[PDB]
Amino acid sequence: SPITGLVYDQRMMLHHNMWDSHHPELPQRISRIFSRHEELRLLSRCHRIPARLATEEELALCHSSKHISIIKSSEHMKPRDLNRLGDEYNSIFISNESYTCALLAAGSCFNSAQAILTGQVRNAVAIVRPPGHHAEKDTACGFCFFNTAALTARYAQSITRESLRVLIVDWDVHHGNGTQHIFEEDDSVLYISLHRYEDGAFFPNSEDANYDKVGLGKGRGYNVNIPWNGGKMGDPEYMAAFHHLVMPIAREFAPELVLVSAGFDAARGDPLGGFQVTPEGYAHLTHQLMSLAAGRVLIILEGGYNLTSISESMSMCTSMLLGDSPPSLTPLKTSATVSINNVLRAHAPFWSSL
Ligand SMILES: O=C(CCCCCONC(=O)c1nc(-c2ccc(N3CCCC3)cc2)cs1)NO
Ligand SMILES: [Zn+2]
Ligand SMILES: [Zn+2]
Ligand SMILES: [Zn+2]
Ligand SMILES: [Zn+2]
Ligand SMILES: [Zn+2]
Repeated sequence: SPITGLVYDQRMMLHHNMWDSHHPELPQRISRIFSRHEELRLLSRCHRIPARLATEEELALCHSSKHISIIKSSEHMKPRDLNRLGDEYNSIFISNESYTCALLAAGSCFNSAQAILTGQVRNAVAIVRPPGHHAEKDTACGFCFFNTAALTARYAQSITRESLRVLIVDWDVHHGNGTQHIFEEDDSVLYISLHRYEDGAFFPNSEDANYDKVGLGKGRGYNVNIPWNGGKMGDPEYMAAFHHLVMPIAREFAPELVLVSAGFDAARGDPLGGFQVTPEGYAHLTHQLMSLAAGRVLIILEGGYNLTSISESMSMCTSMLLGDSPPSLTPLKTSATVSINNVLRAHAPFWSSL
């Protein structure tokens, strides 16, 4: 009867860094977001979707059995061994609760996707950790263990039809390399990422994130990278990318389900991103995406490390999902226009609306 679903479970707080309790991927990222939804009176307006563990068979939709095996083995490791295993990846910490939390993150999003696709709710928001989009088929990376968003997209296909057109918009400030690679040869899933690039000087520090990686084989044109260079990007920049690139392509793709890899580390005040997108900015992005897929949008928390900025930003997205009017509203930075024009040029061969 509520149109918007919401999934949050404090067990996902159990994932922690044993050797640095102040690591930015904090447990209270999700609880602060949830707590803010309560303050802004959005929680009463949402249907509460239960969290569940993703099954191993569901993980296998995207991830190798080897990968699965290793992350599962972490459950019964001593601190010394957690430390060792952790340091085999780029930017990873592990606790005994990490695996459960990563399962909970994915399963929550599966339930949310199922609630949308069965008409229980129109749209949903997933306040989950740890994040997902850096997770490859074979490896963890960048605080991510499994690719929640990628898995949810496959889950959706498997409970509907395999050709179900799924759009993934990734506005985390980092490139979702794992998501890109998983669907790199897929024309049924459209990946669109905006991220700080700085010619590969920004994590995850690869040319994979550049505008010229457009997908492979059948997937040619179904991977859209929008890299930012030499600019403190904000609302004008993201609004322009949406108007010129994201929304035109998305409309032409005509998805049946929209998944947002919603990192809020492009927000003003975020220590890792150093960009200045506002909560109102994020609202207007959500609002625009809701014109797709009859409003069937699933917002999935990725990055974002300023507790105030992420709590405010994500609550605003939920407000849009609930059907509220956007809050109101600077000329575009040059380098942003350079970036946009490079992407227009690279994707003109695929999308006629460009
Ligand atoms: O978001 C993600 C995943 C993030 C993975 C990024 C790379 O791996 N790790 C990092 O960069 C880290 N950097 C910090 C850090 C940097 C700057 C500051 N500060 C600058 C000013 C003062 C405070 C504080 C903390 C902690 S770890 N995916 O979407
Ligand atoms: Zn309200
Ligand atoms: Zn991104
Ligand atoms: Zn693709
Ligand atoms: Zn591209
Ligand atoms: Zn990020």
